[PDB]
Amino acid sequence: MILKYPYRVVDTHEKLKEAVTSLQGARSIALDIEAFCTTDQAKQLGRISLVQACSDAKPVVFLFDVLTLTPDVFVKDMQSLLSDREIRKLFFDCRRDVEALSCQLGVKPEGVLDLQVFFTAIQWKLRSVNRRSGMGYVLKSVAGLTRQEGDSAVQTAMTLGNRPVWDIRPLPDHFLEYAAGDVRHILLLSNYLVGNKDVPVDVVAVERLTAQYVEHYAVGKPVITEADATPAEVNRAWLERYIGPGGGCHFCGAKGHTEAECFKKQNGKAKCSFCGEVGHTARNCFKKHPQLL
Ligand SMILES: [Zn+2]
Ligand SMILES: [Zn+2]
Repeated sequence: MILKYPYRVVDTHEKLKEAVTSLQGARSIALDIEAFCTTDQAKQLGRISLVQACSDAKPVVFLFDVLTLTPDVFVKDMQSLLSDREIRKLFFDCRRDVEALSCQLGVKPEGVLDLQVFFTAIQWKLRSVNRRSGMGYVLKSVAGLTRQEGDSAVQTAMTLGNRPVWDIRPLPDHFLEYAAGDVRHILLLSNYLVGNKDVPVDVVAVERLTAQYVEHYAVGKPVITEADATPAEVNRAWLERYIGPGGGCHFCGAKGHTEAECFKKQNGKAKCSFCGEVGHTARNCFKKHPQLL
């Protein structure tokens, strides 16, 4: 259902006020950004072009045209809901987005939850894995969904990065569709990760871990020293402090997998040489030895 939310372009002051009114009623708001491609293709996001929002208060994806509205008009109406710690702001890897909000818009969001960090926290608690996984892998592992990929032309342009890409006005439909996709996926993901008994990590602990990332990356200037040893992982000391010791396989003792994934466990089960069933040996097989039925 969330996957079918339509988008609405917010590029006037009137539309901005209506969107803010909707978002103020939410408990959670999924957030994302489209920025100008940079010729350097540097860590810091380029000029903010869109901010995207999808909340649990209304079936819609808001595409805020910051370029058109201007950051000053956008921030003035969005600042308080972004600073409102009672409204959860959901991100999938918030690091560069937070830095762009701080540097370009002058705002530090409060009440952030990073769902990519959430998935890694689970991988840490269960397997001592601190790797960050991409959106497609997380959607499949958590929700079972195969992510529809963005328009390949939009993706090619961004990978080339020899032009801004997102400066074009009006935006073509497949650019707007591309821009709306991830915040749908983020709100959908929060349904599986937040308020779920079967998730082996407290949401509050991932809120505290995420807050370390917001504090590190919202400092009003470009971040030089990264929080993580490589871009594709989560600081191990932060995981130990907020999530706890890393886990491992209860069956063989190794880190990196769980007992449900353990090859030694499955391969070590008795397998009947006579009928092939797992769980009993041929000596105990009723089919081979009817004198046992
Ligand atoms: Zn094992
Ligand atoms: Zn048998």
